[PDB]
Amino acid sequence: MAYEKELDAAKKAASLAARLCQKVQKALLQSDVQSKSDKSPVTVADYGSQAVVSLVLEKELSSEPFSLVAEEDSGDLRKDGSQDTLERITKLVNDTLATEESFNGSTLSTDDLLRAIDCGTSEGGPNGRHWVLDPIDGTKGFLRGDQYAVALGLLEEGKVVLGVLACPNLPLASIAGNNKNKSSSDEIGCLFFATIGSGTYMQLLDSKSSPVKVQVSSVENPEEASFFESFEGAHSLHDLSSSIANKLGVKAPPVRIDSQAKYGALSRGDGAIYLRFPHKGYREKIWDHVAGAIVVTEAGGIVTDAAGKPLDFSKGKYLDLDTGIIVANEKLMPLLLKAVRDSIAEQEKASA
Ligand SMILES: [Mg+2]
Repeated sequence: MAYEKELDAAKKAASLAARLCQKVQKALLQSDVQSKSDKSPVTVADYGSQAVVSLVLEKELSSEPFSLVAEEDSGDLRKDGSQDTLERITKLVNDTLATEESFNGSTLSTDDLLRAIDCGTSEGGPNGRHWVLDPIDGTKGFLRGDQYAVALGLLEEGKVVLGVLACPNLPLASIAGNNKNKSSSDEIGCLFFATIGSGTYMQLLDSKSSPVKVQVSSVENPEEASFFESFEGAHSLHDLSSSIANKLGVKAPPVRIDSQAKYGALSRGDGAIYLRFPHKGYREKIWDHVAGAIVVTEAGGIVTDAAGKPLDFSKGKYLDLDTGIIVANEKLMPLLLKAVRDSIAEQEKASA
């Protein structure tokens, strides 16, 4: 694979972040109440995921200065007697970063933990090499035990060259194909990774099982195409997705995932089409799409905006794009593009 050394570091880092997150989610009292605590689990998982990712990549890739594009800093872990959360993350990170055989006698302190979060303060851009991390995508899914993911990408001169997706709750089999109705399968927890010109692979998380190459759906007719939707999201400019699907005449049931693991499922061929249209004023962040984009691309998928333009990750943290994001295979994308821009020119522009 291209960027083989970076790919190994990123798969190790993302997998360890998934262990830290699973250790929190399984510790959610195992009851629906969760001790009635605050967003403490979500915050310690986010800060903890970002911490272990930063600490692994920095140790594994000692050949280059570390540059990470992340949403959060350490400003919250300093005001108030927040050591209740600061020290619980430090104990949480050290415990997870104990099966490493590289840190060993290290046991990072509370000050070392917040330095790991503040050392990842990059702004992307068209120059240099930057890691792009979402420590937990699908915060609501993480709480309800649903689908969440750790997204880790790499930019090289403003272009995405590597994506890694860790989906601890995603099963290995097709979630869209509920027709299986099999047993518990017990094979749950996927790892998607791809680098430029090298293909997309799927592996069992924390398992020495061989990775398998994955491809997108070979669906030819829009009627049997399947759409990805949100587990809770109702509106979100559905009127576009509806009229687009109406002109396409889609009759297959939708697939409902509530995290960035939507990309991993589409790249293995569970669904055929994904359409995201952000609300007015909301600017899409690069850590929400960079890792999933190349995972889909390197599996044969087409990831463009509304105008058919490729997504450009060189402009910083935000992604200026036409309307939303359009994902499909080579055969469905041309018709899908016409269905979108018509629905954009129709019901949308018909307001005037
Ligand atoms: Mg996010």
